[PDB]
Amino acid sequence: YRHELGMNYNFIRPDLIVGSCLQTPEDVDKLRKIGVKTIFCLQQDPDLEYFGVDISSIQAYAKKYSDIQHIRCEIRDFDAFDLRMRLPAVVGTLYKAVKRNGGVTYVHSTAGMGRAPAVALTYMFWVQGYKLMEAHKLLMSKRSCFPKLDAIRNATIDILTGLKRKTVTLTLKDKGFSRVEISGLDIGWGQRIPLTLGKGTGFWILKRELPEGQFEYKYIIDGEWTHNEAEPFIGPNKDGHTNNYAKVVDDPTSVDGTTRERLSSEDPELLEEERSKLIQFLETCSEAE
Amino acid sequence: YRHELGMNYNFIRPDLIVGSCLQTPEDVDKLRKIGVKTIFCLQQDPDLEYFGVDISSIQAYAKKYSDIQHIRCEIRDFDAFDLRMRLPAVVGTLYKAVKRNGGVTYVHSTAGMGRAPAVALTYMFWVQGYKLMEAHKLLMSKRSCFPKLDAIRNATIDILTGLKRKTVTLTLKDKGFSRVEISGLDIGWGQRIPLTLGKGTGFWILKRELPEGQFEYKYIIDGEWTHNEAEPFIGPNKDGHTNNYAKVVDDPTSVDGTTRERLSSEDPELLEEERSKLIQFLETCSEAEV
Repeated sequence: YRHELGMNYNFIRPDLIVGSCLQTPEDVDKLRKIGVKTIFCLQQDPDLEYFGVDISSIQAYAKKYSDIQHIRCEIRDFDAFDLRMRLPAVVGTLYKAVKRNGGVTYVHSTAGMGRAPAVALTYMFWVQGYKLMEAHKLLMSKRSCFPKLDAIRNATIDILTGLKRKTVTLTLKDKGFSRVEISGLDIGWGQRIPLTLGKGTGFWILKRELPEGQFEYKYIIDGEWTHNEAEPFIGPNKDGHTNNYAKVVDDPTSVDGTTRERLSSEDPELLEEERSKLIQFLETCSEAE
Repeated sequence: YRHELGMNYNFIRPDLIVGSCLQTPEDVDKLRKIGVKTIFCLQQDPDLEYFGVDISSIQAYAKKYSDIQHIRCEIRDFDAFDLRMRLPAVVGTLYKAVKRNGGVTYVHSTAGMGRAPAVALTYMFWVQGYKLMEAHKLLMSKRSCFPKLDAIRNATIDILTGLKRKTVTLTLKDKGFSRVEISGLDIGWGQRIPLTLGKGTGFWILKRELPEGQFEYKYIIDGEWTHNEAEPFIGPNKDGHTNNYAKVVDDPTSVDGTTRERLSSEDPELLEEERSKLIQFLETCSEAEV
C-alpha cells in the first residue's frame, strides 16, 4: 500500500466506490466533487495513527456540509474473524446510509484491499441482489484486492442460521519453554493471547469458545513464530504461510447444518426466503450518527 | 506485506518457489530442509536496510554450506520499467544457476508479490516452455500477488525484435504554475523529472526517449498530484489511480514477418525457433554470480 501516492479508489458501479483512506480534510472536497454523499470509514484508531491521519479534522470538515455524511464502522485490520463477526452490523449501517443519502457511496479502509472490498462485496451480494461470485468477478476486474470470500459466506450463514459456539482446546507439549502464546484464531494476526502451563500434563493449554467454521492460528514460542506438528495444519496458503487450524462442526444432518453446506459452496445459491430474511435483519440494524 | 510473520513462500512447481525475503541466517536452514539449492535474491540494499535485514550474515551462512548457493541479482522495487529492462539478464542469470545446481530454486524479493512472481513467471515462460497465461494461471492459484504481465510481454518483444526508443513530447498548459514535474513513465512512481516552461508557447514541456509500450504518467504541479485533461488519460486503474498515458509503437519494418500480431497479443505465440534462440541469448545476458 503506497500511502504517499495519495488516496486511491475505484468505481465498481456509478453509485459505489471502493478505496483507500482519506488522508486530509482536502480529500473530502475531492469526493464531494465526484458526487460522493457517504464516506463509510472502516478504520480503527491505531490504523490512523500509523500513517498520521487526523480523523477528527476530517470528520469536523465533513460535518460542515450536509451534502456528505461521514460514518465510522470499525473493523479490525488483518483479522478474518472480526470481519465475519462485524459484517452483519456493518452492512446494516451501510444499507441505512445509502437509503438515506443516495448519490455515490465511498467505502474505505486503510489500503482498500481487505476490509473495504469485502464490505462492498457483501453489500452487493445481500442488498444489490448480485450473485457472490459474479460481484466478485466485477470487483476484481476493477481493483487489485484480496477480499475474504470465506468471511462473507460465513456471515451470511450466521444471519440465517444463528451462531452456535463450542469449546475448543488447543495444546502444545512443553519442551522447556518460558512463554507460549497464539496469534490469529478469533483475535487476529496483530494480536496475541497467552496459554497456561498445565501442572499435571506439562502441556501448554488454551480454551476458546468458537462458532462453526475453520480458524487458522500459529504459535509464538519464546518470541518465535511456529506451527505445532502434533496439531492439524494447512498450507502454505495464498499468503505463503503454514498455519495450524481448528475446525468446528455442529451437525450437518440438521436443517441449519444443511443450509450451511448449501451456502458454503463457492457461489452460494440463496433462496428467495433467505434473501428476504437478510433484508429483514438489515432493517433491524441501527442507523449511524 | 507483513514482515513480523517471518519468511513466507509458495511452491509453484515442485522445483520452483516464489517467496518473501530471508530475515535471519536461520531461514537458510528452513530452505535447506525442503531441498533448496539456489537462493535467488532480487532485493536492493535499501529494501534490506528498511526492514533491518543483515544480508551479509545471510550470505556468509549460506557460503558455509556447499549444497545451497545464494545469488544476488537486483531489480528496483516498485519500478515496472526497471523490471522490464532487467528480465533478460536476471532470467539468464537464474537459468545458468538452476541448470548447474538443480534441486529446488527459491526466487524471492522483499514481499514476493511483485518482482519475485514476475521473474518466476518469466522463467517459466521463456525457459520451461510454458505459455505465458497458462503459467500465470498456475501462479495465481498458488499465491496472491501482482505480477506485471505488461512488463513481461514487453521484455519478450524487446529481446525478440529489439529495444528501439522514440522521442515522446509531453505538454502542459501553464496557468500561473511555478513547479511542474512528471512521475511514472520510465522512472517509476517514486521518482520525478522536472519540465521546462517554453517562453514562446506558455507550455511546460518534457522530451523523453521511450521504447515500444504504454506508459502511465502523472503531473505534479506545485506539489499536487494531477492528470492533464488536455492529454489522453485512463483509470482509475487496478491500483486506484487515474493517469495520463503515452503510447509508443515501433516503425513498421520489411523483416517484421508475422512477429507483430503474434507477440502483441495477451498470450504471446512464440515460434519454436524463437524459443530456442531466446534461451540461447539469455545465457549471453547473464551476470556474474558474485
